[PDB]
Amino acid sequence: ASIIDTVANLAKRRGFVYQSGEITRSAWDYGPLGVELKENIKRQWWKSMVTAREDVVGIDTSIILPREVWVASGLHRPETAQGIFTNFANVVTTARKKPPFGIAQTGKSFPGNFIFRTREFEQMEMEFFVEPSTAKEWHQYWIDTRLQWYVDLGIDRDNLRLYEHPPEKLSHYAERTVDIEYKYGFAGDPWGELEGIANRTDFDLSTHSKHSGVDLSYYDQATDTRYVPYVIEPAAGLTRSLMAFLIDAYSEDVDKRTVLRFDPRLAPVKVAVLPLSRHADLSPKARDLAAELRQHWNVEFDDAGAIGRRYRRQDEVGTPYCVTVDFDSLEDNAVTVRERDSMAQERISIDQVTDYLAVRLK
Amino acid sequence: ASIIDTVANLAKRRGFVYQSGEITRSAWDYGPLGVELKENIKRQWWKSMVTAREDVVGIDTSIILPREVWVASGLHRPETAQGIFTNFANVVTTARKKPPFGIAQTGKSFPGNFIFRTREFEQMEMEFFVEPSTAKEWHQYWIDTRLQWYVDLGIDRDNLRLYEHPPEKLSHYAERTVDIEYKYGFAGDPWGELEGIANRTDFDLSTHSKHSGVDLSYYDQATDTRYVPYVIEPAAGLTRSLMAFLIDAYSEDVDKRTVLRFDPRLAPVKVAVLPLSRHADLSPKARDLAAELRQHWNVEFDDAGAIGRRYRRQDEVGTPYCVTVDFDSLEDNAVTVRERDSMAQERISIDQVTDYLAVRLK
Ligand SMILES: Nc1ncnc2c1ncn2[C@@H]1O[C@H](COP(=O)(O)O)[C@@H](O)[C@H]1O
Ligand SMILES: Nc1ncnc2c1ncn2[C@@H]1O[C@H](COP(=O)(O)O)[C@@H](O)[C@H]1O
Ligand SMILES: [Mg+2]
Ligand SMILES: [Mg+2]
Repeated sequence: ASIIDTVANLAKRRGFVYQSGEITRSAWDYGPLGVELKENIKRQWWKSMVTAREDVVGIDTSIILPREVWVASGLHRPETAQGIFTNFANVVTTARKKPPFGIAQTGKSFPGNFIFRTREFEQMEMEFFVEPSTAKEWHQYWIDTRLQWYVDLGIDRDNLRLYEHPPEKLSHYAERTVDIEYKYGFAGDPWGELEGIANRTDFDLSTHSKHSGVDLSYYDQATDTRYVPYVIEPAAGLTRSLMAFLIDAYSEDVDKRTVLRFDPRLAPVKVAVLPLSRHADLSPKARDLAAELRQHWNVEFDDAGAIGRRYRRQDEVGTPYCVTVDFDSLEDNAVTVRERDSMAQERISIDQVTDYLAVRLK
Repeated sequence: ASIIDTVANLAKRRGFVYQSGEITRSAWDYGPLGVELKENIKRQWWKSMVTAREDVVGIDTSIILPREVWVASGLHRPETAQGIFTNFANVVTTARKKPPFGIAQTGKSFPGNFIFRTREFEQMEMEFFVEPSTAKEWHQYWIDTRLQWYVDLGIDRDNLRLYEHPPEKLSHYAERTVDIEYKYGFAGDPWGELEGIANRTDFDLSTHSKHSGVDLSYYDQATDTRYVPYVIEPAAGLTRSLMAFLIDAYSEDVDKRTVLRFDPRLAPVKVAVLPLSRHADLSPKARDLAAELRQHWNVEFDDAGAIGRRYRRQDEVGTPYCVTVDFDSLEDNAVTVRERDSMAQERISIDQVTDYLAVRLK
C-alpha cells in the first residue's frame, strides 16, 4: 500500500479527518486532532510572516467579493489575493507602510488524492509590494525563506524541491515562478506542488487601477517619484501543508512502532497525562496536573489500558511528551516525563513539570 | 451621532475594517487591527471552551455539506452545527468521549447596522451532549459560564443581559432558550443578540439518525442503557462578538482622550515601541527591542511625529503598553513603559522589559 493510503487510513482512524458527512467524498472534515494540527500550522505561518515581521501586515477579506473584481482577474473566491490587491491603498494608509512591505491573509477558497485536491480548501497567501528594480532580489529571498520555513517545522529537506517554471509555462503577467514541491508519494510522479512563489510584476495593481479607476500606484517621497510596485506572491496550501507535514512526520521504527515525528509546535496534543493505573489515589493528582497543563497547552488524559498501549497511541498521533504518575509519585511528588521519539524517560518534580515542558514545547 | 456610527468611523479610520471592495456594502473586510482582534477573540473562545476543558473537543467541518443534511435541518451552510451533529459518533469513537461532553467549532456561515447583520459571517458554536435528566442543570451552567466569559474579557457587566425566550417564541424542538444580549446602541431598541444558549433536547440526533439511518444514540456501560443525548448549544457571533468588545472598550476621557479599553488578551497591538525622536542613536536600539518583542507579540514601531500624538494613536487603537526609548536609555539601558488606561509611566531595565510585559499581557 502506498504511503499516502496508509497515512490517510491512520488519519481517519485517530480522528485527524472524517469524510465530510460520512452519512463529493473529496470533501473532508477535520477531527479534533486535525483541527488542532491545522490551527498550529496556520499560527506558525502567521507568526513567521506577520507578527515577526515589521514590513508585513495582515488582512481578512470576504469570500464573496464584487463581480467586477473577478472580471478583472445579482450573481456572485477562487483565490484570496484580489482582496489584498483591492485593499493595497487602504493598508498603505492605515498601517503607514511603504514598499518593500507585505500584506498577508489566510482564508477559504473554492478531485481525489485524499485532501491534495479538494473543492473547498484554505490558502495562506502574502503579497509583497516592492519597488520594481528590487523584485528579483526580493523574489529569491522569499523563495529561500518560504522553503526553509518548512524545514524549520520538521520537514526533511530531501523531500522538498524547487521547480522553476520555464518561459512557456509562465503566465503573461509572471516574469519568474518557482514552486516548492513535496514528495507526497503519488502514483507515477510522486512530487506535488505545495507553495507557489511568483513574480507578478506590476500586473495586478495596474489591472485593478484600470478596472476600478483608482490609482493604486505608490509615491515615494524620498525620491519624489511615483510607480506601480511589483508584487512577490508566496501562496501556500493549508490543506496541502497539513498533508505534507503529516506525511513527512510518519515513521515506522527489532520492533516496529508507528510514530508521527511532529515538530512540537505542530503536534495536536502537546502532552498526555497517564496514571499508571486507574487507581483511586493516582487519578486525582493526575487530573490536577492535567488541569494545570490545560492552562497552557492542549492535553489528553488517558487512564485506559496498559501504560504501554497508551504510550503507543500517544506516539501514533505524535504527542511530544507523556507524563506518567505512578505510586512513587504519591511519595516523592515527581512524575516521569517520556519524550516521544527517543522514548527517554526522566523523573522530574511536579511543581517544575510545566517549565520543563515549556522550554521543550517551543 | 450614535455611539455605533462613531465606533464604525473610528474602525474605518484606523484600519480595523474596510468596506469590502471599496472600489453589498454590508460586506466588510478586516484590516490589520481588525484581523488581529478577531483572531484574539477566536483564540480566547477556543481556549476557554476546548483546550481548557477535558470534556470538550474541537472539529472543523466543510462549509458545503451534503444536501440531505440541510433537508433534515448537483446543487449544494447557514450554521456550523449540522457538521457537529453528523460527526457525533466519529468523535465519540476517536476522542473516546462520553456524555456529558462537548464538540466545539468555529467557521464561516452564509443587511446593515454596520457588521451586526452581514451576509457572510463567522460563528463559534459548541454542542454539549448530556444524559437527558441533567440537561436543565447543564443548561444553567453554560448560560452562566458563557455570560461570565464576556465579562472576563473586559465587557462591563451592565451592558449585558439575559433574555428568556417565552414559550411562544420557543421552537418546537427547543425546551428553553436564553439569549445573551449586549447594549450595542441601536436606534429604538439599543439591545441586540450576541450569543444564544439553547436546550435542543434530543431533536438533532434523532432527526439525523432518522434521515441517515445511522443510530447516533449513546450507550452507557456504567448503567447498561441506551439513550439519545440532549444537546446544549452555545452559539456565539464572532462578528457580533468583535462588534460588542469594540463598542464596550470605547471611551472618551479637563481634557478629552479617545481610548479603547481592550482587555490585553484582545488588543490587536500588544506593545508599541516609540523612540523619543527619529535620532540616529535611538532608532537602532528601538528596532532591536521591537524585534525581540515581535518574537512573542504583535508590535508596532512608530518614530513619526511628537511622542504625544503617537501615544494618542496607540491609545486610540487600545494598545496596552508603550515602550519609550529616550536618550537616558542610551546611558542607563532602561526604557519607559506607559500603561494605556492610567497613562502611568515606569522606567524598567530593557533586559527585563519582556517579562515585565508578559505578566501584564496575560
Ligand atoms: N484544490 C486544492 N486543494 C488543496 N490545496 C490547494 C488546491 N488548489 C491549490 N491549493 C494550494 O493553494 C496554493 C496556491 O494556489 P494557486 O494560487 O492556485 O497556486 C497551492 O500552492 C496549493 O498548495
Ligand atoms: N447576519 C449575521 N451577522 C453577524 N452575526 C450573526 C448573524 N446572524 C447570526 N449571527 C451570530 O451568530 C449567533 C448564532 O446564530 P443562530 O444560530 O442563528 O442563533 C448569533 O447569536 C449571532 O451572534
Ligand atoms: Mg507585524
Ligand atoms: Mg480539550
